[PDB]
Amino acid sequence: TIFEERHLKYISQLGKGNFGSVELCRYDPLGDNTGALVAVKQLQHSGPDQQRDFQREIQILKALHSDFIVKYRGVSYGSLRLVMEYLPSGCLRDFLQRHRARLDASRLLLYSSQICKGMEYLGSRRCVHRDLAARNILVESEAHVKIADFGLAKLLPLDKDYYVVREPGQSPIFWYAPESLSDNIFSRQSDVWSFGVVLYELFTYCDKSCSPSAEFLRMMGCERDVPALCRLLELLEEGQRLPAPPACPAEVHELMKLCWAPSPQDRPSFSALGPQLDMLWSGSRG
Ligand SMILES: O=C1CCN(c2ncc(C(F)(F)F)c(C3=C(c4c[nH]c5ccccc45)C(=O)NC3=O)n2)CC1
Repeated sequence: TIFEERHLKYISQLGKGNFGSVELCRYDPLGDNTGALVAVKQLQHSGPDQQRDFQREIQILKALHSDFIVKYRGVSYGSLRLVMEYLPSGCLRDFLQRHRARLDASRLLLYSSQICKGMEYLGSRRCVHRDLAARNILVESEAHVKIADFGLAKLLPLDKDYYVVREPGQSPIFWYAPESLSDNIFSRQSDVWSFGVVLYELFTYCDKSCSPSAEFLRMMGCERDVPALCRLLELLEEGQRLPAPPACPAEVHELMKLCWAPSPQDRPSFSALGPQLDMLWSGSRG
């Protein structure tokens, strides 16, 4: 499923960040502005090692088939461009901030359940996302979200249930499991930890003032003579966690705290979380 680079007409820039250079394009082979809109990712000034990692990302997405994972469309020029379905409602983070006044707990629990199903499917494929965050969730419609941004995703080794990542660059440390922060260990259970942070983001409607980073930076205290990563590990080791968001049901906060168990094996699986989020979405008494 090769897309000709001359048929991809540039419309606008969706964004530029760690997730690459993403452009909204029209795939117009007839050349009449009739074609479908697509999201096109490229790595700008990308060396042969970065391009090899990109080819790997493309192959993960190509083999993924879920209604709760953004749909792979194709590749362009084998420099290399990844072609994805375009979701015009944007990221979940911005949608929650904008429609907060009319999104209730049941609607937040519906998104949580969909993310959890997508993550259960990802785990059955032995793939670790490594960057679950509201920013990396796309809105398909009012009642449908999809997991996006597979730039950090890894396929687990055939004989191991964890992946050790030795790569340069900055990490979103305030979304990361303690074993990821301390020893660069990633797994389906470190994805469960980040899912607990996604739950916290949903129930704060992604309010920037009480974001995971703003909360943890406040918890550290007034003293800043210790590097943040060392202070964050100390906080987590002594049992400090993000607080219960205002108006967050007590049972949703109980699921967050379980996702944030210090031991990866003590964290619930996406399989076990899903039916519990569905039950909470129903509004039924437990
Ligand atoms: O803010 C973010 C940044 C992380 N994120 C994301 N990262 C990468 C892609 C890519 F594969 F297209 F490159 C897409 C993606 C869009 C995007 C839709 N809106 C944006 C805005 C910015 C960047 C990418 C997209 C899409 O429609 N289909 C996709 O796969 N999304 C969710 C939005």
